[PDB]
Amino acid sequence: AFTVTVPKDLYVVEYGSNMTIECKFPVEKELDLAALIVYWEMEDKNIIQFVHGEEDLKVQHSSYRQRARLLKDQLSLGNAALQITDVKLQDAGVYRCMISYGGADYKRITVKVNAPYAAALEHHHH
Repeated sequence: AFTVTVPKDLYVVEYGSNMTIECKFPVEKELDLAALIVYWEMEDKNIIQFVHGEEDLKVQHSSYRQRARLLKDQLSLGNAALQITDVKLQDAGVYRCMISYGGADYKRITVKVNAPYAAALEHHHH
């Protein structure tokens, strides 16, 4: 059966840094992009929906606009690599990578974001 795996489940990053998080999936021979969906989400926010070789932006959460990307060159290696730049505290939480490719599976990744008080206040909402 088709299984997605996460070699590294937990990421600890500093506020304002960039991070790349990864889920791995089986590629038998050559990757067929027509048969692949990669859907990243975190805590009920859509990050990436990548369908038939194209990122669909229609329901991407506005917090990731021009800040999250799928690293497409990694896909042929069976690597779904999500890069998020300028990490904020709202980027801390549980990510899910939902991958469809002759099968479907997901895994959870936990991200922790360290920040000093002044930075935590920057996007502290009421």
